[PDB]
Amino acid sequence: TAAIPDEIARQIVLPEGHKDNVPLFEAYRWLRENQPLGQARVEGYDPLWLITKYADLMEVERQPQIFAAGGGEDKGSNNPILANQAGDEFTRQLLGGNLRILDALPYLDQPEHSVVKDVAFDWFRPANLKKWEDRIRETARASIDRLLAGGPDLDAVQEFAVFFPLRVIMSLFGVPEEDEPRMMALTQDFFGVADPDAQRDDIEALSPDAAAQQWAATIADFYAYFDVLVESRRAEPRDDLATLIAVAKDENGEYFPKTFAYGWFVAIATAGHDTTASTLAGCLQSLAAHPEVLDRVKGDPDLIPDLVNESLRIVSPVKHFTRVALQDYEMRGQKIKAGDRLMLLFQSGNRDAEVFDRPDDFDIDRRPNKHIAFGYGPHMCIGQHLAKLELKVMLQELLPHLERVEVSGEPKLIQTNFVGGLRKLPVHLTFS
Ligand code: HEM
Ligand SMILES: Cc1ccccc1Cl
Repeated sequence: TAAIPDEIARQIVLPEGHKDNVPLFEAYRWLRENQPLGQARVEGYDPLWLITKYADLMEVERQPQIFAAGGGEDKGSNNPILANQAGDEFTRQLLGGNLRILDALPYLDQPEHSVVKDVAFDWFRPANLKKWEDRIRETARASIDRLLAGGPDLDAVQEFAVFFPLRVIMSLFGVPEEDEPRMMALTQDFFGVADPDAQRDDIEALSPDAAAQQWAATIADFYAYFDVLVESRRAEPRDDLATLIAVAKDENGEYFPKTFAYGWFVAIATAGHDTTASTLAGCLQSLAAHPEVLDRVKGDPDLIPDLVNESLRIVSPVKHFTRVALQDYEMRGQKIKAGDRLMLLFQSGNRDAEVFDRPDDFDIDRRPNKHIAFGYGPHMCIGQHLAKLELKVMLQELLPHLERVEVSGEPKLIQTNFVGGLRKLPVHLTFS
């Protein structure tokens, strides 16, 4: 019944707690082994049930009528992305009493979530993505040509891994190549709200609500950009994902409000590339630690999907979403009360020893690989099949050209409790 001990709680709740994976994952592990379902009571944050166990992540996510993302009928009464209390108070001042700062899927509950998700559900299905595979492969090959041309010493993140997923999504989305640097800069602002090296110049960086001010400022910039794109595609439809979303109409034949398109566009323009980049960079880091794995996958390219799945499990770049209990609920001998918030720790679920043998080992021979890196339930990642296709295609084209990866300098992670992973991975590559 006791609260989680303060230093374990802070390690997971505070963005600074995620600056180094070793103490973070040790805190995950301490909870899974000693307090698998406890409440973190960190100063400046609401109390949070920390959902650390794989089974409990599934139990919560499969019950959206009990555990809401946005607050149920009181729309925007829960922030699905953990802000501090001061930040949620900033947002309630900005919006007028609620936290629904985007109309994007994470903020929605059923049935609204189901209606909006159905706009793009079919586009994202694996069979409907096959038509993009050749364009993806041409983009991978061009990115690899530049890697070979630039020589063996580089930052595998900022000088390689970031560009391929961004070009893929912007090409499919319909954003011109000259706008990629702007989308990359706003993505860094968006996922860097609490990172000391990613602060915007137009917000008070040291204010208690700084991250929330940066989140809002970045969204306003994305809205200004996407307003032009929505109007453009409504006026002149094209065969791109921007058009599918911009022209979408509800069951009465009326356009969805423009903010619904902007929500899709923010998600596609940020998570649509950043997570794939993180997973690719994490894969390279693991191939440096496990050179026998690189040798094996060059020997059998049919192992590439297994390598992708184990990179997703280990990297798990999307760290959490929050839920709120709409009624009292008992789980794992604990009494969650109506109104209590939950933090879904996907990275911890992915290390649960009840599910994965030697969960901290990089083992591509987990078959099936039961990872929960894409979450679960009706909110399960819509982009999962595009991410797995892009990572497969890039590795099929890249690994033949790599004999060895060496990490030659200190890796750096984005300091976030939300969408993280590497921002820097200095390497020495040996080309074949
Ligand atoms: C390695 C790549 C990725 C990982 C690990 C990842 C992971 C996740 C996770 C854990 C969630 C939350 C699921 C939940 O609430 O249960 C999520 C949601 C989502 N992701 Fe992905 N993601 C990846 C790539 C992508 C891509 C490529 C796109 C789009 C092109 C995308 C779009 C979304 C959207 C729109 C949501 C919100 C879904 C909803 O709330 O219904 N993701 N992702
Ligand atoms: C903002 C965001 C982050 C991760 C996955 C999806 C979305 Cl929409």
